[PDB]
Amino acid sequence: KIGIIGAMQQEVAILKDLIEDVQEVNQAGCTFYSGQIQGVDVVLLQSGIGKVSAALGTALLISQYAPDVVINTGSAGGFDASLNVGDVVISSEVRHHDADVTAFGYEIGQMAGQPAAFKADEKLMTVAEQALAQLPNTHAVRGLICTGDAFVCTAERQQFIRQHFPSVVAVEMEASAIAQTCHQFKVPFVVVRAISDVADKESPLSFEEFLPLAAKSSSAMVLKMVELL
Amino acid sequence: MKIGIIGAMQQEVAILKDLIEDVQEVNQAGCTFYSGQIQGVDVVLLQSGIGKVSAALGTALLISQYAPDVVINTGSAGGFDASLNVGDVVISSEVRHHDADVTAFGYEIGQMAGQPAAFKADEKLMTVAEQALAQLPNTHAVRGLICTGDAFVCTAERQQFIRQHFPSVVAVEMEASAIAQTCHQFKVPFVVVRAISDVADKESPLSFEEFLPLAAKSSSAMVLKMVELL
Ligand SMILES: CCCCSC[C@H]1CN(Cc2c[nH]c3c(N)ncnc23)C[C@@H]1O
Ligand SMILES: CCCCSC[C@H]1CN(Cc2c[nH]c3c(N)ncnc23)C[C@@H]1O
Repeated sequence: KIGIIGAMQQEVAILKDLIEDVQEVNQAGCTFYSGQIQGVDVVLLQSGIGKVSAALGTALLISQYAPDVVINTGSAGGFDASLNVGDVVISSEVRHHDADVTAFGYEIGQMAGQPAAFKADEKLMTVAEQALAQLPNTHAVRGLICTGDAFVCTAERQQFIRQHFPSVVAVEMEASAIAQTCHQFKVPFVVVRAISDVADKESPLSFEEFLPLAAKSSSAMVLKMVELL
Repeated sequence: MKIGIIGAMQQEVAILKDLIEDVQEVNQAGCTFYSGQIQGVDVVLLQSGIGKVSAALGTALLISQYAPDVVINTGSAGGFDASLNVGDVVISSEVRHHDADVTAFGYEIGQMAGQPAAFKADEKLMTVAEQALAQLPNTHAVRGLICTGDAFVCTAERQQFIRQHFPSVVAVEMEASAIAQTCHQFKVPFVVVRAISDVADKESPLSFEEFLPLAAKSSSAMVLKMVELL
């Protein structure tokens, strides 16, 4: 069973209308779509936006459907210099960019009672790298993904994040909530999203224009990965 | 009739835990659920763990699996209102994310996309708290806005940021908005009833360390009465 999570309707629509014998179960503002994608047991969660919605949705997902693995799909704000819109970002690890409990010796981005970072599953990162070889013309970057309850689009916020997380390749608003929840459940996860913007003055309109591409690019990556297990 | 009670830390849940009769304990997802009774009232006490993600996850589990009728958030807090000293009680009229920012998309500061700007506490629960306070002379209380973020607040800069965007903040902590938002999504009534352990400045780490026991005692007495009245 493959657990698949996206925040927005737009991020989950391409996978939703590809599963067969769909059983739509919407509860607590989440929608769960369960069935089969070419013979593989899936469950697509539409979580809604942000860290709290994602955690709540992921908690309901794992406790009631017990997937074997979790894949986080959708858009992202690019930080890596090589990323253009449509490009894929794969998580090596996930951090809260907006967690700060340093007053008690925790390193920046580390939440009390948690690891500094949540590490993507080694198999799943391997499986995403194989899926990438199936899409010859898509460029991809593997690295740190940072999440916060903010849409990043100002010089000053971008600068804050680059400072504390030099290695960030990309930014979004649900991944660390998904990862932390998976960590606490001991479920393997990977994040595989695509770039809609580069987190600056222009990202609102770039996101506007390029979310469809981002969801196409991301959903193609996930469609592959599904088969590869 | 069933009361959900949520604290983040062991220290914050210990007092109420020792009062549950015929306790049954579950250890799921790094959460722990204490179900049973306190003076005849069916309750379920959750120790969520710290921060917004833990709080949300725990609350989702709590509601989906135990269907409580109301939720009460208990524990410590950082005081922002000037009339507040350590051990004083804070009761939410509403809860907001002080660290949410989607203003790029037409939302007001602290409002998450797809969410209300603020999560309003249940009127009946506010009332019950007010009556519970009427029992505890010599505890000063303040009803008002509670702000949540994934940060312990202890610099003048954070404090300024927060007062500038949420002028009416009475208090600050790290779980309430996560609980309030998941309650909203589940359509379950909530109230935050916490007590002050610090004043969110340079001194708050040691202050917190020193007065977390007091705030737990202060907050726990409030919730005990409320259980009684419910
Ligand atoms: C009016 C609708 C509100 C849109 S809020 C942004 C969406 C898109 N998701 C990823 C995402 C792309 N670009 C980003 C950026 N610059 N910062 C942070 N996250 C992102 C996260 C969140 O689910
Ligand atoms: C020792 C482990 C790490 C402790 S992190 C602080 C705890 C206490 N809770 C309430 C809390 C009191 N004072 C506060 C302040 N100044 N800022 C924000 N939250 C608070 C929130 C969080 O669960």
